[PDB]
Amino acid sequence: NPSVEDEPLLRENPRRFVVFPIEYHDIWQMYKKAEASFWTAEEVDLSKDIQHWEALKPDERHFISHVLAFFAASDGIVNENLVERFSQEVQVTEARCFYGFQIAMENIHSEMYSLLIDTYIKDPKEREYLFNAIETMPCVKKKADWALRWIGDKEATYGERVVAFAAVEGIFFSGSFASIFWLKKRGLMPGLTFSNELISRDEGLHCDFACLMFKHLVHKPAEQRVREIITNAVRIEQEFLTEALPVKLIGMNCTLMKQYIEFVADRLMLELGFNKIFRVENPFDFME
Amino acid sequence: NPSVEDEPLLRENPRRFVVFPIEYHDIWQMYKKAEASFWTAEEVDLSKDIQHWEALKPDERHFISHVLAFFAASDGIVNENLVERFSQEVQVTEARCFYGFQIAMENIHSEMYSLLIDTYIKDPKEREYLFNAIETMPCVKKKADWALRWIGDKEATYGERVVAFAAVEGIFFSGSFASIFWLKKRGLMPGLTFSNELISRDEGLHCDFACLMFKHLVHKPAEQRVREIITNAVRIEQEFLTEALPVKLIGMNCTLMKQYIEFVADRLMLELGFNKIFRVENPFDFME
Ligand SMILES: [Fe+3]
Ligand SMILES: [Fe+3]
Repeated sequence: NPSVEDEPLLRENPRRFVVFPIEYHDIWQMYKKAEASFWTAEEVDLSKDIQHWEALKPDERHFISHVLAFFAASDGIVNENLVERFSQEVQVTEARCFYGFQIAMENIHSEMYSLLIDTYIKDPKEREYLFNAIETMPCVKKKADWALRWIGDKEATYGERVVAFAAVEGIFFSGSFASIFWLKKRGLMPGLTFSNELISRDEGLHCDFACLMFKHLVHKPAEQRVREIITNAVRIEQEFLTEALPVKLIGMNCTLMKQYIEFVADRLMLELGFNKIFRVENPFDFME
Repeated sequence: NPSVEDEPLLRENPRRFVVFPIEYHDIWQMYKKAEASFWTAEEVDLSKDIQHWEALKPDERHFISHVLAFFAASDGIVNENLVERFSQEVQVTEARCFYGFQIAMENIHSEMYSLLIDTYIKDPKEREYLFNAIETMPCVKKKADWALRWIGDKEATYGERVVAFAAVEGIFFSGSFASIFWLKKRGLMPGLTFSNELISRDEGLHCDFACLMFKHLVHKPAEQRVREIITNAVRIEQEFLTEALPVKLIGMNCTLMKQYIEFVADRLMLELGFNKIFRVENPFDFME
């Protein structure tokens, strides 16, 4: 261990776990905002959607199917990290609440996606292929592997891993969410899009929380280190969206995608308290 | 480590964390029942209650105040254990869902109680005394200490600790819940009782889940070991309810209390698959 004695969030010292003397109001209120957005997979009517899945072009189906599987697996990764690391490391109560609520929510997202997949792909053969994306889908490896390094990185700091998970939930998902909102614009798959609105909003909040934790950190990574972790993730997201699973497939412009990722990165950088990196405008009218 | 390779729930092997191929339907459905009972402290109108607190005899207030504080602290203990042990140890997904939902719920119970306390005890001086029951209230030490041993008991098995936590949530809370339902019968403190109905129902479910996990265990403690852990807890509960914080205080018969604890213990024993221990009838008409 380092200088954890110096970190308020980490100093192995609440000597607490009695919840009402509320010390951190900014953290609390985030939990409250979480708690208030609760929802269940059950609240999403997937009943029309099979028709739509039907009236879709193949390319549109390959795309979607792959994204669903990419999200299915990623949520899994997110949760594991929270479970075995974040929620263990952080000592401040308010933060424990938020992370415990986030885990419950990841599980619900995991279920929603599973349902989408099961509802669209009647062929259990496929089903499996997709459930096992980490071991099947190369298009999801890098990303999965990048994120997995951080869980196993036992030499690095919380400040570093917090930034990384914020890149995972906010950068690794950005393109995909955006692609889904694209479909909505085009009037397709209501169930897929309606859920997407819920999920994306949860993830946003999960990103804001991470930036807040970052703020409560004393010893954080140097601004160069942060740029590099962000940058690395941006690149990886761009590649997935234009090469591995090109947005062309649902009629999107790969170039504007690439630029939105960057816009997304710069917003995060600002939330973390740094200058922007790329200085690009948001290209999607609808993502505003 | 033992023979974890042999335990389905523990064998460090889901090689999973992809949630939809559902293996354990009994576990799943418990999670679903949990998920469906969600509620927030906010849903409880504590608005009339100050009057009641008023129209109460002192003895009734001492009692209640102490119980609230005892519950406030215990919930804290429950959660810590889940957080740092149960949810880490158990590998089966369905179980991870249930435990992650349980933690979110403990946190909400922790908040409800805090609120009760804050709503009844205007004197922040007191407030504190109660928030710090573990270090102040001797009437809550033994119990707290008994439960804490299990979190730190690093030589004992999951089978043993699961039984113990089931004794904590089901035995250590039984009397108290019962005392609160007694007040309801007598028409007093609606807010305290209404919440109590919610909480008690959650705890019940948390007990049933533990019995289910016990069932999925291969290598469990010998029936004598289980009797002894249960027995130990029964005794301790009886003592708290008749000596430390006597139910006389709210006009209850200490003798019938003692017998209900035992009735409560035997029900748990049966749920765990063993014979009853005490063979007493349930003495409370209203707890039926
Ligand atoms: Fe998430
Ligand atoms: Fe509980």
